[PDB]
Amino acid sequence: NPSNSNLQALREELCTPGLDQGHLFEGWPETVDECNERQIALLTDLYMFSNMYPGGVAQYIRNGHELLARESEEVDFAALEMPPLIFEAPSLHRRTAERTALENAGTAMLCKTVFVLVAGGLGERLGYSSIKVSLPVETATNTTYLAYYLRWAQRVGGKEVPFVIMTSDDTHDRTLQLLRELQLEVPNLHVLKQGQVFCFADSAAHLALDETGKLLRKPHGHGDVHSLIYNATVAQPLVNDWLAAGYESIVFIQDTNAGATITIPISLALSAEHSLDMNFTCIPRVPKEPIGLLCRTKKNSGDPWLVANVEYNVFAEVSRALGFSPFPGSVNTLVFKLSSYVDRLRESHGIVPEFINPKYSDETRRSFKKPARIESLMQDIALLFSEDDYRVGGTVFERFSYQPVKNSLEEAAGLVAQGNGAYCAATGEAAFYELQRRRLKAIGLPLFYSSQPEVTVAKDAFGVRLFPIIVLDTVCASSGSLDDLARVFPTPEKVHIDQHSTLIVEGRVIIESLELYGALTIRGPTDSMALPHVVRNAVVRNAGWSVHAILSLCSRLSEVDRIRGFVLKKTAMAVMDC
Repeated sequence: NPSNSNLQALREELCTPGLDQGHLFEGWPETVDECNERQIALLTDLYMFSNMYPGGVAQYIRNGHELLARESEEVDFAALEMPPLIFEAPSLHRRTAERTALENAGTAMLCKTVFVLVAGGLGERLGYSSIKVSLPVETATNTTYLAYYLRWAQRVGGKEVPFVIMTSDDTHDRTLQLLRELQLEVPNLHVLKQGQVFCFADSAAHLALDETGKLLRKPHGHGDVHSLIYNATVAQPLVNDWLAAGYESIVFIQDTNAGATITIPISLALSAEHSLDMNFTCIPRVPKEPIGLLCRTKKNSGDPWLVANVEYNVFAEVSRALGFSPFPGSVNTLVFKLSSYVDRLRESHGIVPEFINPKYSDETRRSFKKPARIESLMQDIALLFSEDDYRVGGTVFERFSYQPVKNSLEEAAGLVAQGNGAYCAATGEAAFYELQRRRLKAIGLPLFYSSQPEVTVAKDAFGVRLFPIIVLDTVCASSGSLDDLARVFPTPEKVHIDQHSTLIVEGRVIIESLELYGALTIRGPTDSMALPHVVRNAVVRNAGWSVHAILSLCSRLSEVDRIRGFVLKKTAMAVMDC
């Protein structure tokens, strides 16, 4: 594609003072024509970078110099305080007039929402070698995070719901594989793959090479989501299509937090009630947490206020220089008014402020432990919304609604020892089952069960309980609002599920009355508009399921089993079909 003179022009450019990439052509022939295949490929690699990064590799080097200098300084703001626009969401487990009104309004708003899933990571840190969205939300049904989000989105937004998945080189192919394998059919899905950026070997921004003599590449961060979206097309920009179809909101969700399907409707309702252009999903945080604070900030004494996410370390350091915190913690579920989001997008080309964070060998010598690269964060899009022209706020939810799976069993053990949340696969799964129970109790289902743990994991570090397990699919439970749950159980007081039981429900099912001592699956029509399978005067008793810890001695044991430390034994199961 690029001409020889172009590659030659770039090569000479990269050798000029201030760019100084001479080390890349050490021992090369004078002109392009004389260069071999490998050399021609390297120059083309450098040249093509321009279709990926504004200003190409030359501008990438300059930004590197600017950021490397910037990060050598102390981050500090002239002012830091509470965001003016913070709103408390009502509890997810109390069916109040307010909660009903917000779920109602929010659910209707879901019909005009674009959904964006950030999924560029493998689960290696967790102990899982595949893509994080292929993790099961729970092992009773083994429904993947990917299917869980997509089926919910198609339920609340219809089959044609606009959906974006951001992938990376690590996850892209495997994601397309999973979509096909799960037979997910999502007409308006767009899978956008982030491009990796070049790396700096040193503090002077000399470009790094890999083990094979090729330019090294690393992730540019999830800030890429915005530029991927801005550049996406259907000759029409993707966003133009959304706007023209009457879409009014856009929401960004993380890969392994099932809680989002509960918080999102509330956030939408509150964004409308309080006219918020950007709405951070928050939880109350204790001063000892690896989540950022939502702060009102002012970089320099003259600057206007900006409402953005600020990391703990930074926050503490800025305080001095100038039982939860007064400041909420951001879970990175971001809710936008679409028109505002698009306006900011168009003005910036989806470019959010960047930074660099090199890992050094020592505390002085300033040598890189590994090559560094420029990064950006998806939440930093907030910096593009001035207080003068936009309203940016936070909605504070119960900490229980935040259920990420992000730590390994070993890490969780250490964290718990320090009084911090485990946020591992064991607690993610247990929290999902408990979430279903709290929601069902809110509509009057009489669930009585022990709060004691049923299995202990991580070398007897902590315990979780699982039962009773109750999992309703999207055809059965629809959006999962309390009203939708009440449709499944019209006379809740007649449904008696023993604490050791398992109830799995798929399809258009209505349960009027049931006595369950064991495991039961009820299946109804897969078509939400078909006549429901109604269950009345059912009495089911069997051996049911059980759960036990994986012994240290340890086989059909997979990574999925080992990362949670226990296994369900699915010994017996009754089935009620047509």
